[PDB]
Amino acid sequence: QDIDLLQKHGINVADIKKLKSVGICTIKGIQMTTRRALCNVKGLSEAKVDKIKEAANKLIEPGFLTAFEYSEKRKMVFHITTGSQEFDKLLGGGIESMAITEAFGEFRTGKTQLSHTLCVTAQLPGAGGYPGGKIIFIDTENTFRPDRLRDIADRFNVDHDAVLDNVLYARAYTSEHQMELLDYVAAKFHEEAGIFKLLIIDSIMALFRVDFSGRGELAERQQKLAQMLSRLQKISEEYNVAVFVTNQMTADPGAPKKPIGGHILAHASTTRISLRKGRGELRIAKIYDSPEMPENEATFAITAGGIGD
Amino acid sequence: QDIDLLQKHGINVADIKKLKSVGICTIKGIQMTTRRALCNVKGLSEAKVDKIKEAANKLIEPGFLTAFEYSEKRKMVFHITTGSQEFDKLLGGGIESMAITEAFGEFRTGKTQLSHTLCVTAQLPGAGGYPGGKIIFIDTENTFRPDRLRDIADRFNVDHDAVLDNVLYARAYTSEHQMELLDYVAAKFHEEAGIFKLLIIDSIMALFRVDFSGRGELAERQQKLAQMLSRLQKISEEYNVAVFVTNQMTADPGAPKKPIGGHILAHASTTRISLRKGRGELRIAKIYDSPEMPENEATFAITAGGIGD
Amino acid sequence: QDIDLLQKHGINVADIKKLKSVGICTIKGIQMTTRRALCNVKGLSEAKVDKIKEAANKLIEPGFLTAFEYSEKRKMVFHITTGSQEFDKLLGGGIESMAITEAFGEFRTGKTQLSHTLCVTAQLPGAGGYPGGKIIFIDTENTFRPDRLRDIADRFNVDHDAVLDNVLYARAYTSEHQMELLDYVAAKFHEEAGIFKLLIIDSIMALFRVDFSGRGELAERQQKLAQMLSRLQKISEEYNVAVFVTNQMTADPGAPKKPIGGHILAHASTTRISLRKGRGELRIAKIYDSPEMPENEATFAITAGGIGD
DNA sequence: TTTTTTTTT
DNA sequence: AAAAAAAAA
Ligand SMILES: Nc1ncnc2c1ncn2[C@@H]1O[C@H](COP(=O)(O)OP(=O)(O)NP(=O)(O)O)[C@@H](O)[C@H]1O
Ligand SMILES: Nc1ncnc2c1ncn2[C@@H]1O[C@H](COP(=O)(O)OP(=O)(O)NP(=O)(O)O)[C@@H](O)[C@H]1O
Ligand SMILES: Nc1ncnc2c1ncn2[C@@H]1O[C@H](COP(=O)(O)OP(=O)(O)NP(=O)(O)O)[C@@H](O)[C@H]1O
Ligand SMILES: [Ca+2]
Ligand SMILES: [Ca+2]
Ligand SMILES: [Ca+2]
Repeated sequence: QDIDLLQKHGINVADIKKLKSVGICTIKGIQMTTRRALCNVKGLSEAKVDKIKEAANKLIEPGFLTAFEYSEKRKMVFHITTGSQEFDKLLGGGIESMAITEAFGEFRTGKTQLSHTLCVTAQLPGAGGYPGGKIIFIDTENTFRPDRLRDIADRFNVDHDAVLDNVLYARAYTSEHQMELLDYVAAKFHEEAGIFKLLIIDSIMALFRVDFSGRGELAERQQKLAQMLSRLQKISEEYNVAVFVTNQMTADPGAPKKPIGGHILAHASTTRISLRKGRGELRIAKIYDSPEMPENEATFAITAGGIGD
Repeated sequence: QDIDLLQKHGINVADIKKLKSVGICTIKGIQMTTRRALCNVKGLSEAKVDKIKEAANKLIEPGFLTAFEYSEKRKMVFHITTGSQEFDKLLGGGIESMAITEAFGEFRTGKTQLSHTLCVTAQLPGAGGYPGGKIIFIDTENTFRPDRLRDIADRFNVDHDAVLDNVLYARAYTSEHQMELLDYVAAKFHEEAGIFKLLIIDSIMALFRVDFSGRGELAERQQKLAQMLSRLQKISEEYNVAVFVTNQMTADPGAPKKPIGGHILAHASTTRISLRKGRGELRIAKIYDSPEMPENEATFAITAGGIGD
Repeated sequence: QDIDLLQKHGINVADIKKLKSVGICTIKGIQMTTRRALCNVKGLSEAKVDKIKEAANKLIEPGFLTAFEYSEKRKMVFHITTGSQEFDKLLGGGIESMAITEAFGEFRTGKTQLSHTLCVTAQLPGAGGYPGGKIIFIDTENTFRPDRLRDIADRFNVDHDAVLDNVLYARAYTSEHQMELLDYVAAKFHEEAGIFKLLIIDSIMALFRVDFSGRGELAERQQKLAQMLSRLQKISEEYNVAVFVTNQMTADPGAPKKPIGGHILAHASTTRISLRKGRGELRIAKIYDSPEMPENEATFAITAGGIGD
């Protein structure tokens, strides 16, 4: 899986450790970089980069899979449950495995309570043979109270010390620190192959809407957000992990609410779960922009223990 | 149809297998390449390429067809239906057969639901004697859930295993991998003559808007998109297949929405179908830039089963 | 903690006093500024700012803390009590230490009486080993009667002259004077390290709702309020101090009351305490938007001596 | 050719 | 039941 199949196929050793300096560590990682962004890396020409692409092209089929073959090749995908069976039948078993899942709400709709539940119920063996693994959590506002994890872990009856161990944690401080933090994500997914299951970014747009002005720096903002969302799509298919992201809302005095991000974020997201408030601690959850499931509604219970019924 | 009529017309055998190395496999394929791009191929001079163009020019008429002759010669064209009779009377029978058809929407307007329907209703014998054939699908975002094909195939009452067999599938990963994937398309159209009917690119501009910067690399981007769209126009007339492409949108703070691509994509496209959202699961479809049909509107129903009424 | 670790790591002396001119005085302060807002400062290029970010990156771990490590690293946080044990069991021990706490009421609900109590009960050694320290108070309406502090200090039996000494005071006059007053806050937190515990802004939105018009200058107002609230989040984690803010209310003729600020203020606030009036001098306090504590209610007594039972 | 922001009473 | 303004690559 890692880059040593090219040594027996016409590539010497003096560039394998030079390609590993930028972040490329997988054979499919060479399939995902352009030939123009392999020259501006630190010390390679145009004459010797052509013989790397023909070296990698013999290892994977450059052909056309039949749709019957892709049906079995779409059995890598797991479905990570939420904590309530009314929210998983809505989503269709849980969260997808090679995709980006969005969720947005007003202000008290339970976004990080949905995030804090997933830090517990992804370490548990669910349906379909999903084994469970460790969890990357990139917090961005402040909200990673870890004693709330010890409050949800008791209703699933798991040990306290062995549920606070599989959650790796790192806080971003600005918009570019959120982008340079994805390099250590791709390394930790790669050096320990097969024991990571999801990646949670607590809010993508909580730092872009503050580090940029209004109409002046709008075009640089969406051209920097698109470079980040495409990198997350490649990470979620390199190592087959789920991605769950949340974002906030804004008003509309031109005509009520709508999520921020624009058309860049709405297109690059696979599923979007709207969230609003009901009576007491019930919450209503709709479905926006799903490839498979239709638009229905469900109900929550944000109790001590995350999401319930 | 293939290149062996030149052997009896002054061309030896030592270049026929040398022209087949680049991709030229048809007599009309020599009519579509320049005399300047036949020298930079791998091993031919200027003195021996002149005697190939005079060898091919005696086989097809270098004259002027009367418009009465071209009327019968425009009876190769079929029309592939959508799934609703309100959307085919708008388009004028369905999708054109020697052309490029575009469709763009906001984010939930049902673009890949329109694409997933065409993977089923092109294997069915429709009106005008259209027999039905296999389907090339080039996905670019992630969205080729094949179990949705088993959900539309039941409302047309066809067998499940014989509808998952005629869909060949390949995913592009970068912008140049999307261009080098068209070589295997032209070979698979050629080696099995007459059993392919359409080609679907899921999004052209979902990879160009991310692999290029703003005003810096704008001119290289549109000069690489124009090389791809012209290649698709030649493929759609070599083997007489339909081309259906989709693309996304952007805002306009200078003055609402407009499709990306610029003037290169709007000129090289034959028909453009705008798509917006109505109440519930109704959608409204307009017509932009059609050579034949006027500007009208229709209505959809994106149910389990693709497009309905 | 201050910026002298870079002198032994490839940074000369000619920019350390030039970075101190804008406000950057801590090693983590370089972790919180962008690379784009380090060029427009007064005299630095793009070629010499790259070697500052690599100089600071070796000092702190650019890695991933385990959640067991972050549990001990969340023991910096203290909890500043209010004055009644019914309001601290509701909040969960008191006010948070790395967060922004909001409180809103109708007009007589006791917002500045809640603020005037905190100027006294933060100089007292409470539970959990909280030592007590000095207090920054940014008043914005007019309401900092200091003889009310001598009325609450007697029920805690502390000396009068040594409770009027630890309260530094400054009044803002317009919206931008409220923003330029935070520069002297960050300097006074830095030059006397470890003897400041909270920062009180008396009202954020008492000056934004008057210096701006209706729908005309709405977008500039929320784009200037978001620049201020993010700066307060960084201050509250640079030096580990609490932030307590209050704001007012408005009606709703479209359909009763709701707090001003919009979705910018509701998202950037960590905890919100609603306040209403009961019979006599009892007041009722609810909880809006808390990461840890559920929605319950309590009771007050605004007597001579601040908040009681 | 590119790119959406923001509730008041 | 009514009210709009914002630009740089
Ligand atoms: N232990 C708990 N038991 C019950 N409800 C709780 C508990 N902790 C928090 N809540 C509720 O959960 C809600 C807060 O959810 P939260 O995860 O903060 O959503 P949020 O949208 O991220 N808030 P914000 O990030 O500011 O927009 C509030 O209604 C709290 O009252
Ligand atoms: N089985 C189904 N029944 C009914 N509606 C469905 C079904 N599956 C998906 N939908 C709806 O179809 C819409 C999604 O259409 P889609 O094909 O994703 O358009 P799209 O523009 O390609 N989305 P995107 O590519 O991100 O822009 C959503 O409104 C879904 O709720
Ligand atoms: N010495 C005192 N003893 C008891 N109650 C007092 C005393 N001084 C003031 N109050 C009460 O405190 C209340 C005013 O508290 P205050 O914190 O000023 O509310 P407020 O919300 O700030 N008013 P405003 O700023 O205009 O919204 C009134 O009900 C007064 O009667
Ligand atoms: Ca939150
Ligand atoms: Ca799609
Ligand atoms: Ca007051």
